[PDB]
Amino acid sequence: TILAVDWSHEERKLAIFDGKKIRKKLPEPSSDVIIVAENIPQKYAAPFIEVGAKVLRCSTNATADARKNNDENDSKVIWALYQTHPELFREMKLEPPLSSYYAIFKDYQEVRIRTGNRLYSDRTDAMEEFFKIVKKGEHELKKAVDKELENHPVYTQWLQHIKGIGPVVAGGLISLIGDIDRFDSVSKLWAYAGYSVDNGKVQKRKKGVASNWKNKIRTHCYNIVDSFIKQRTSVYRELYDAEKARQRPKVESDGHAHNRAVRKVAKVFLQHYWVVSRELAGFSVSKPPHWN
Amino acid sequence: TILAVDWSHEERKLAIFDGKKIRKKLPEPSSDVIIVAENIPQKYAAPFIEVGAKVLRCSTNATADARKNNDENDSKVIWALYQTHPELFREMKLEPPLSSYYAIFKDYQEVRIRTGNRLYSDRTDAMEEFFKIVKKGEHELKKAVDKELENHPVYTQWLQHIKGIGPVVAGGLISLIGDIDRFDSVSKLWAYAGYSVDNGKVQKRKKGVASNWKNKIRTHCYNIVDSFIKQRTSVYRELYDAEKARQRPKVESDGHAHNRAVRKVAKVFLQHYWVVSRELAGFSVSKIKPPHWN
RNA sequence: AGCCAUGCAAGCCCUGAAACCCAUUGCCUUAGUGCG
DNA sequence: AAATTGATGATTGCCTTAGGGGC
DNA sequence: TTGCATCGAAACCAC
DNA sequence: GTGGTTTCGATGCAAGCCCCTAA
DNA sequence: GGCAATCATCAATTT
Ligand SMILES: [Mg+2]
Ligand SMILES: [Mg+2]
Ligand SMILES: [Mg+2]
Ligand SMILES: [Mg+2]
Repeated sequence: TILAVDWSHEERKLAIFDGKKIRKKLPEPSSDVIIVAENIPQKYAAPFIEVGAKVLRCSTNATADARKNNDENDSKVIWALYQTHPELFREMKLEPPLSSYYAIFKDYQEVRIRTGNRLYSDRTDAMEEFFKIVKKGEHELKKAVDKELENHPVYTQWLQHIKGIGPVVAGGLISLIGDIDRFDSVSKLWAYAGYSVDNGKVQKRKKGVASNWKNKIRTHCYNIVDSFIKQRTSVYRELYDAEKARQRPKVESDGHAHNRAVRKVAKVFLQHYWVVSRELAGFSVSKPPHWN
Repeated sequence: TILAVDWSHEERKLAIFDGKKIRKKLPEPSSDVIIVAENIPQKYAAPFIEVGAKVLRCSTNATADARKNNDENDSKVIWALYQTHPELFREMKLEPPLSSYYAIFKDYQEVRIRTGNRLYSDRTDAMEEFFKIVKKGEHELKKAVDKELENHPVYTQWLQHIKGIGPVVAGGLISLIGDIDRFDSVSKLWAYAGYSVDNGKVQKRKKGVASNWKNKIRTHCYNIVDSFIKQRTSVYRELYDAEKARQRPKVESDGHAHNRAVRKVAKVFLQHYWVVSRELAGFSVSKIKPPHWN
């Protein structure tokens, strides 16, 4: 039994299509059902995953990009795209609780940075006590991430031992990438992260064009590489020096060779994160420093 | 003694042109010195304001738009702009403490909205405890704004009596506009606020074109009129209904007539705010009479 | 008096061969001046 | 006299793109 | 796909 | 038995652009 | 016109 859902929070908007008729509300969960949606939240879908009722999702751009060629008709388009382009739809899986702690950590940190910048701009005690409370929340949730990482083998067995990696690098890298059966090649992970290349051209933001990578992992990798640089970490600092020397003959100012070296190291680190996680979880393979 | 300063926070970047040579640092404050700058912070200008040293500032776009016709040379360009078009330069004045409380209030409110929206998207004990702390801060600063408004004649003598006006509406309107002596006509305030009309076209944001109005006062005015609409406030609700009815024959949907009526009411309210603030401060009058003002 | 269409923010999503090809962001403050 | 919290040294440059659309 | 922008009045609460 | 704090009702609509640049 | 992105090391502080 396939059902296509045009999701919403407001029950007036919701619609479901069985391929023949339209329904206004969802059933009780059962593993006879496969659900397909254009990005339904885990808030609504977790009851189904919790009983083995599969949920498949596709990008919020998939229908808009089919339309280059009422709302309730869009449930029919979602159903039609599941029939015509079943390669797009990917299985939603229930998250680990680390991803929640890391989310709340970054939700506190942006409030902390936001508050620090105002303390730079002019000084008042109200924001200084707030800054202290927000710093405590950020600290306690870093300690929560630190605690939860004990349940994450790729940290305790590997990322813990790399000099210049600690709880926040690993908390972000884990939760932003997630289950490593989602990426059947290293290049799928680079493409998802924003490190792929077409004809020698990088992925850049461009107004009026939807992006197709999770840019937060490329922003995160920037800080992982920044740490490798400042700590002079093992294999990875050597690779930075080697590339930064190799590339400066080819580019017009030092900062371009720097950005190219950073990109090179971030890509090779993601290759190693892939390799180690695939070997840990028992997925197919196709050097990291500490891993043997 | 005129000095043109290309201001900065880091003293390595600071540059001043005295009309003959480039200097790296400012002199001791004296009313003999007139400073001209492109948006210098109050942090750096306040020592001069307290000693009567006039500080004149111009829009950060004035030089960029003049160039349409070393890096330290910009200190000279400011000097050149002050010499050729001194009308672009306006006297900076030390802000009232109300503006600080309102700024901190809006900083807390935006953190509250941000946190409540996260609570809507996901529920966690961490953010609920935080949401309660942030709400407390917003509440205490609302009381701080409310308390500071006692020192503002335009509040206690006029805006306080209008149904639908309280401490946040009035605090925002006062601090966003600042001194009303900056606008010699109601049309100047409409232009600065974003309500002016050119050959029948309104001011709209536009990629690649620097705006020339303080859009935050137009966003605030939207809430002032929204308050009048929900409360059915006297003169202003009548004006809203009358204009929305007069305009609906000329537009294709109810929402467009609504936006035109809202704009009309906002402009009339700003005209009354201008008039009352001018009379309270003792400035010249010009030109519906305000409701509670006599 | 006519002419006349305020924004801010949150959540989530994204899928090039392991050479070579190869330029991450998120914020903060402040400014802005129609006609008779 | 150990666990927790604080401080601050580690390096690295200085374009444009201002910047994703969508649910 | 969402929630927010404010005040005025009725009710609840503590001391 | 008052001063202060909480909850909630009022009213209006479903474009169009997301759409400021500068110090 | 500004800041932040985090980890490692040495030390100070409370308990
Ligand atoms: Mg939909
Ligand atoms: Mg978040
Ligand atoms: Mg400058
Ligand atoms: Mg602010």
